[PDB]
Amino acid sequence: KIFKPEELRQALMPTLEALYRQDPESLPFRQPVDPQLLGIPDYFDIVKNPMDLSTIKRKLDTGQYQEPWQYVDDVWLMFNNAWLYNRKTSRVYKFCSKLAEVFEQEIDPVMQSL
Ligand SMILES: CNC(=O)N1CCc2c(c(N3CCCc4cc(-c5cnn(C)c5)c(C(F)F)cc43)nn2C2CCOCC2)C1
Repeated sequence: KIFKPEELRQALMPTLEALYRQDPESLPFRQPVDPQLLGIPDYFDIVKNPMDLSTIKRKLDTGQYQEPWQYVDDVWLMFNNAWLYNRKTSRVYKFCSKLAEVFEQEIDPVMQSL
């Protein structure tokens, strides 16, 4: 079972676009967290493997995923980083839970199709 890069891009990119369409919830996820710019210099002490929407998009566009689960792993790494770093009462944390709900809804029919 081998997946062509364009097969993964066509199937999976719409699920990433579904996340981008969430406003305001996708806004903290669209670019790599910049700890110095944001004034949160502890970020990289807590989050060892950053991930965000732009990076996943680039990996999809440049054929970095060989299997659907590798893309799913990156989306979930993004979510887990956000729940790990941010407090449960914070915007980023609540927004992460919304994106996880949206992603779950969108990814399962795509997985059934792949
Ligand atoms: C997954 N992202 C993640 O873990 N981050 C770490 C914490 C963080 C992020 C942002 N950014 C990044 C830039 C864009 C952005 C936009 C919004 C936003 C939401 N709606 N609108 C209209 C704008 C929000 C907001 F949700 F907090 C946060 C952020 N700030 N911080 C805090 C906010 C309190 O000060 C200290 C820094 C990312």
